[PDB]
Amino acid sequence: TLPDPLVGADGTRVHDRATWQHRRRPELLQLFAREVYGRTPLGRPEGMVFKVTTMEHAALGGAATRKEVTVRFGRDPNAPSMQLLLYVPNAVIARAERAPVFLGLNFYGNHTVHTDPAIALSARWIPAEAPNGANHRATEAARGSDAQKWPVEQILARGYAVATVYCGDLCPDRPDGLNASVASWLDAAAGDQRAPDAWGAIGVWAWGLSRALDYLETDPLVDASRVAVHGHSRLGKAALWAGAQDDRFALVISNESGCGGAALSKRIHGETVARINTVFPHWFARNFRRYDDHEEALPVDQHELLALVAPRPLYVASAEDDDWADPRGEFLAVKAAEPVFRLFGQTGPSGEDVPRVNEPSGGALRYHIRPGPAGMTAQDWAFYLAFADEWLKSALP
Ligand SMILES: [Mg+2]
Ligand SMILES: [Mg+2]
Repeated sequence: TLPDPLVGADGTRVHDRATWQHRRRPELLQLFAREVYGRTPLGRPEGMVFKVTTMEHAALGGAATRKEVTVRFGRDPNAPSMQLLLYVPNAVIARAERAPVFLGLNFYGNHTVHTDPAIALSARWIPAEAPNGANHRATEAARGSDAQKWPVEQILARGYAVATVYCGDLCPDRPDGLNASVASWLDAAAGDQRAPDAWGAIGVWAWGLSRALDYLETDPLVDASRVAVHGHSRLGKAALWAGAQDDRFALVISNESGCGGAALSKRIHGETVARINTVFPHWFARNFRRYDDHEEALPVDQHELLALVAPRPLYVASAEDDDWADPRGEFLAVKAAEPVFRLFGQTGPSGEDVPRVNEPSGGALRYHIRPGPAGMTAQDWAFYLAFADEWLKSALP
């Protein structure tokens, strides 16, 4: 049984956009922070420094300008940093125009999103499952290893820049990774035990996405008011939490984000709260473990995280065979979030059951399910590019 997003914590009905934006949204953001992801301890830190390390105006055979940027989270050269890779379509900037952007984290390093041999190899810890890794270190053989999730050339040909950062720059995806992370520097309390409401990897990954947006605001080649933040699976959990917390993001795409992302936790289908916390104890707050095999006690569910994107366009998508993510749970979260989008005059999927494969449904709140297993395919990206065409042609007032 789901909590109503349009009934406030004190029982009062939310009938208007101002009550939603200025009372209900903060209420919900604090519940997710305390009980699920942990508290984001600060937004933009003082002293952000942006250093363009490489700049090639004829990348991808002339189709793109490629930028690599060190985004340091403080002015001292000893503060932590992340490495941002950016491809911008030369066709747009040759017209004296700023390109809209797709921004998303990657799983195995910037050098894996494209075979482009001029990308810096990540100098960070790489997980064991990464293709062609030599003892947790990037290798030349890993180049383009994950390019099937990154149709860079097609995205650029449709008029969008592509920005990415390796999630492991922010928090290595391993159970001890928070100790080697922004979190270890940022909320570096004198103590050692992680506090019960301290953020984990998803919170730290999300914060990195907002810091990448800070960089895009300074880059004259891109329009930072037209940024679609996207992610696949665990990095899609991060894209949703980033897009919910930071309403600068123009559009939000959740590709098969599953448990603790778009899927309802109270459905108890596929991956559950207990299973995700037991396998990935660093992803959520320790407080989220209160709900292991007790999802009935959750004071929110993930439809309210989706509602936190409203009125900005939100795309939630599933893969038919990806039962672990609970595709029907992701769809029903979209349906339970729709009344908030409707409050703002937007439309969600028509229907009470999962649509047929490869038949997207909904207006600014959109869903599709595609055939096959978990992944981020050319078919997913085709639907996202049409979505962005419709809801990200926003360079006019
Ligand atoms: Mg800009
Ligand atoms: Mg589930």
